[PDB]
Amino acid sequence: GFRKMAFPSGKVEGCMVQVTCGTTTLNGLWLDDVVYCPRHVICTSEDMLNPNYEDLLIRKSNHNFLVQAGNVQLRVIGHSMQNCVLKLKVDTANPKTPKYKFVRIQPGQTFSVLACYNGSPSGVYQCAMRPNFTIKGSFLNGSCGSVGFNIDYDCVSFCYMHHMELPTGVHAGTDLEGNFYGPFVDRQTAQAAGTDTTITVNVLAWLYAAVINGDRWFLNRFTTTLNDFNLVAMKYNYEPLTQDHVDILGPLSAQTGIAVLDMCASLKELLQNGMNGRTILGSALLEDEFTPFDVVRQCS
Amino acid sequence: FRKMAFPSGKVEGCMVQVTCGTTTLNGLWLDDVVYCPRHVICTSEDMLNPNYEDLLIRKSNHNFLVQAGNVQLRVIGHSMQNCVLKLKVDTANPKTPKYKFVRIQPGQTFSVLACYNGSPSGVYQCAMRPNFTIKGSFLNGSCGSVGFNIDYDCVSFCYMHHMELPTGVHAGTDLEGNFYGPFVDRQTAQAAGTDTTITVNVLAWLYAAVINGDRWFLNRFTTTLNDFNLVAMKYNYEPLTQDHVDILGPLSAQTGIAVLDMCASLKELLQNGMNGRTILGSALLEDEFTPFDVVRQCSGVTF
Ligand code: NA
Repeated sequence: GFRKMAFPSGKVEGCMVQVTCGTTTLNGLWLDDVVYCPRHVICTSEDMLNPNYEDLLIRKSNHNFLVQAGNVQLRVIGHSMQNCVLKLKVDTANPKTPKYKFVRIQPGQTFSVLACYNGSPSGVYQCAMRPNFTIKGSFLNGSCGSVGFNIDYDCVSFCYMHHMELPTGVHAGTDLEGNFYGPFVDRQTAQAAGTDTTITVNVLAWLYAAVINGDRWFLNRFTTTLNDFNLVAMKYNYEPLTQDHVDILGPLSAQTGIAVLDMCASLKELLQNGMNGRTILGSALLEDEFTPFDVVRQCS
Repeated sequence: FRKMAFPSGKVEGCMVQVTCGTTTLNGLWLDDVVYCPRHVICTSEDMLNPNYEDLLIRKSNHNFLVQAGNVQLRVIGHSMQNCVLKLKVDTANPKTPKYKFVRIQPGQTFSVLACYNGSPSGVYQCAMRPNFTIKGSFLNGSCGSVGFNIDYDCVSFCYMHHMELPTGVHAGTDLEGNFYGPFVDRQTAQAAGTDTTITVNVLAWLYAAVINGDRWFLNRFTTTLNDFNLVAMKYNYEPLTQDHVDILGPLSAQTGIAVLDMCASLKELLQNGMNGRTILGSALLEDEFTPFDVVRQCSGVTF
């Protein structure tokens, strides 16, 4: 079988806390003796329209920040800002701190989101960083400071902190150094993303998952050149496929015996003819939020 | 809308491995008991019609290797309850959450924590089908992985994984070892019976669409529950129970759309199709979101 699968969330749940400043409460990430959270926790409703964050932060002291782990208050003994993230030094180390790294992910890469409200984990689901640097998440009021991550052995790579919901209902946020993905800004203004494009390497990985799970109606005897495929892909607002991508699809190509450029010819026909009201792995649409690695991990 | 799993940490802290010989599968460690599939005691040559009572007689506490990672928990008692083995161990799990064992109905959803050799790999949501199978993602080594729901820090365990059917769907038991469906734990010929669409979940999804302003499918008509159920069965939809009508109450109150008026709306969609038009940007009616899942996702619920 083959489903969207998230990483087990326990190593991240043990790091979630609530951060309050005035009547603004959101989530923070507690690693060793530091709590990371969105810097807009320091804003009022009047502030959030056009915030001068360096000005707003200098008017704050440690005691303006209430950090709660379960129902235990941690004392803030220092604060700094790094881009759009606030770093609250607390007088207590988190013993549940996992091995971790901060990473900045690339468009097309996937991660798990632990959606949290008032410092309490609510749900876990798998996202991709879209080519326009938005994520198609599920986040409500209070979700800010929720994080996205990957787990490799025992090591959590944090790649996303949640900040914003655009008017189209997609989501924007930062890496854990506080830099936005995409052209977004942490002000209360309606922001549009760039045109979005489909993650071609991922669609191919999902078609290979489909073959592996016995869904083959879309295959054909034909091949294409990489350049000819890319011309059609670009026509349909799909990202270019690189030789690096062809290489990354190698294991799935080997497993199924279907050469990457033969699978490219199948996708070209799907784009040109459509699916004719047929489905692939239950989907009426071509799915582009599984990476090659996600398909191998799940299909071993 | 997304399939969202429950946070898995409270279950991660209960997963162990159970080995007989070179057969390793997952177990659930709650207080001083480990629960696992009873076929951990089988040999390959004897899985066509194993005599579990006579395979278990020949086993003693010292034939079971229970490990939390590489740490052995000594077995001090064993018993079989239906298709589950219960191994009493000499250590109470300090990570035991508040829990219950529940037997779910078809249509109910739950999170699966897929594990291999006691080590959690991934978490996903899924629905018990009306034919008592789940469309899981399970590889060899996943047996003993569990399914659960969380309500206010209480973990309700509802599924333990046992077997893959010929069509690639999965079957298992509750935590009392009773199979969902007509399945048996022997490597024999078993096929799941034809599946149907989970009507109560389609109606929850239509309510979700109305909550989000997508309401072109609402009509001037109503139906009786009996007339609806007879029509639904002609389209391979499950009939509604009184419990289904009751669990749609909150969404009916929120939208102001009576359950039997939504039924009359769905009946028109079944008779006429959607005609190009989508609902929540899907041409397909979704049947794996429960009324709870629609509320859970539209509201702030934490655990
Ligand atoms: Na229909």
